[PDB]
Amino acid sequence: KPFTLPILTLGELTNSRFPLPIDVLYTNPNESAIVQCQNGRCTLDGELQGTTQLLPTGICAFRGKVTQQVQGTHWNMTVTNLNGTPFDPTEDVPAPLGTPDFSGQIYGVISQRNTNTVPGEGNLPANRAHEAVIATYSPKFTPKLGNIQFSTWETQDVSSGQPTKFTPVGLASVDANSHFDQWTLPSYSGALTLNMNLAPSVAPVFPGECLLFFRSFIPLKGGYGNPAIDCLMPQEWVQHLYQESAPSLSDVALVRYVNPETGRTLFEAKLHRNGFLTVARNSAGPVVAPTNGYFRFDSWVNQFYTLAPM
Amino acid sequence: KPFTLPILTLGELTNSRFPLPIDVLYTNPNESAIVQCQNGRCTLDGELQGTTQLLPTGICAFRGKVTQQVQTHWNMTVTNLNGTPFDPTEDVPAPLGTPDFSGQIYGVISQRNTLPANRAHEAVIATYSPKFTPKLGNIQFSTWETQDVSSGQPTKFTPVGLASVDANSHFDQWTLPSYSGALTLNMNLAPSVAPVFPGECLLFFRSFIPLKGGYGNPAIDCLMPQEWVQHLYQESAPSLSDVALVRYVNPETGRTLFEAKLHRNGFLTVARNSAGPVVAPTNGYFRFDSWVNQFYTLAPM
Repeated sequence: KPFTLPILTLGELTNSRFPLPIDVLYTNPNESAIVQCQNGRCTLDGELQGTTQLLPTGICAFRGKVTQQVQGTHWNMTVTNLNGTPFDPTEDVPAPLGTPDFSGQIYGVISQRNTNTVPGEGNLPANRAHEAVIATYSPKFTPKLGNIQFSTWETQDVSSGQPTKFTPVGLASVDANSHFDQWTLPSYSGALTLNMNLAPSVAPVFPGECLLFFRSFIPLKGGYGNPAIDCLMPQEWVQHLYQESAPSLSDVALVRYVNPETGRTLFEAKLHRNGFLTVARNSAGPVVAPTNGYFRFDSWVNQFYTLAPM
Repeated sequence: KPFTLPILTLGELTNSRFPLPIDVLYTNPNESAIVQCQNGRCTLDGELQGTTQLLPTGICAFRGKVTQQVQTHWNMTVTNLNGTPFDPTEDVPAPLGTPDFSGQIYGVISQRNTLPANRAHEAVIATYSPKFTPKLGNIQFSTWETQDVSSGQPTKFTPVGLASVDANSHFDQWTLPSYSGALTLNMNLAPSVAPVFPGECLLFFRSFIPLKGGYGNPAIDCLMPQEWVQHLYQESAPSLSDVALVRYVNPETGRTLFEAKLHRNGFLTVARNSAGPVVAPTNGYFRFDSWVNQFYTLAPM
C-alpha cells in the first residue's frame, strides 16, 4: 500500500501535544534537552507510541472521579482510561493515553455531571464546572497509578464521588515556580520513580540537520510570557498514519513543503520512520512562509540522503 | 476516484459541532424541529458548507479583540480564525467556526497582549443575544470577573460547554443564531436535511456537553464527525449517486450490526422506529459498501 500524508495545509492542522492549531514550523538546532515527547508519537507504518491516542479532545485530557478534597484548594481524582474503562497499570504504556507529556502547570476546566438524578429537578443530574490547575511535576501527579490531584480557586463547589472531566485550555503561567519545560517528562508514577514504556527519543544524526517542529502558542491564565508547544507531527498525521498502516519501504520518506498556489517547493525534509522531521537548517526560529503550504511525499530514501539547505 | 470514509471507530471520532468525543449514535424520529446545523456540513464530494472549517480547535471558537465593557459584559470584534479581518460580504453565514445553535456557550476568554502580559477568565457567550452579531464582526461575552479583561488586546475564546440549560438559557441545538442580529435574515446557509423515504429517520453522532452549573444532561448531535469532514474535503471523490450505502461493522467479529444511507449532502438515515441511543460497540465503524439507486430499501434496525 502506497505511503501518503494528508494534504491539509499548515493552517488546517492541529498540535498533537496540546489542543491548539499549528501556528508555525520551527527549528532550534542548539536545543540541549533530550526530545522525547510522548503525545503525537506514531511510526510511519501506523504504530502509536507513548501515551498517544487518536482524539484531538483526548490530548491532555483526564476522565475519572473526584474522591475527596485534600488538605489553592486541592482535590484528589481517580483517573480512568478516556473511554471510561479502568486504567490497567500493567498495560505497556507510560500512563493513560492522553496524559500530558511535559512539566508545567496545566490550566483548564474541571466539570462534573452527577450519576444520581434528582426527582424534583425533572429526574436530571446536577452539574458544576470550575477552573483548575494540574501541576504535572508534583509528587501527587501519579496517572500511571490511576490518581492525580488538581487545584482550584473555587473553595467548595466540587463534588466527591462524581464523574469528572478535565478540559485543558492552556498553562497557569510560566513563572519559575510553575516549572514549565516542554521537554521534561512528568514522573508518571510519582516522586523518585522511573518512567516506562516510553516512545524513544528523537534526534538528527546526519551533519547539518536539525529537528523540524510544528509549533503552537499556548494560552496563559496569567503572567508574562509567550509559551509554545512543539510537536513532531500534527494530530491529523497521527490519525492518517494509524489508519493507512502503509509499509515503510526505507528509513526515510523524503517530503517537500509546497505552496499549492504556485506549485513551488519551498524546502525539503526527511520524515523518519519513527515519526519526526529533520531539515538542513543552520538557524533557530520560525519558518516564515505562507500557511497554505503542505508536505508532499515524494519518495523513499535512505538515512544518508543529503537535503538541500533550507 | 473511489469514495472512501475514514476507518476510525466510534470511539476514535469527534463531534463537528462542539469539541467533544462522539459518545453514541442516536435517533429521534419524532423531532419537530427543522435540522439545519451549519457546522459539520460537507458534501460527499468534499464541498464544505455553512460555517464549517477543518480544525477541531476552531469549532465554536472566536478570535478577535475586546472593545468596550457595558452594563459584566464585554463587546468583542471578531476576525476570521486565521487572524485576517472578516469580510461580511463573503458568501458564508458568519466567520467559519461560529456556533450554530441557540444557547449560553461557556468557555474561557484568554488574552496575550501586543514578554507580553496575559490573562484568562471563564466566560459565557449568549448566541441568542441581540448583541451576538458575528456576521457583522462583533459578539458579546459575560464573565463572573468584574474588571480584568483588557480592551484592544488579542483575545481567544476556547469553548468548554454550556453555562446552563434552564428555562432562561434558551438552549435549542436546532435553532440557529441570528448571525447579524435581531431583525436580519441568515444567509448562505447549508441546507436543511430530512429523511424522504417512509420509515427512515436521521442518524446522528451524539456527544454529551459539559455544564457550568445547574441541572441537565445536554447533548449536541452532529450529522458527520469532524474527521469525516476532513477526509471528504481532502479526497473530493465524485459522488456516483445520491446515496452511499454504509454498514456499521464490528471489526472484532466482522459482522454488520446495521446499515444506513449516507446522503450526498453529508448526513445519514436509517430505518429505525425508536428514539434514543444505538446500543452498539464503540469499536464499530461505518464501512462504505456501494453507491445505491433511489429505490434501495434499508434493512430495519
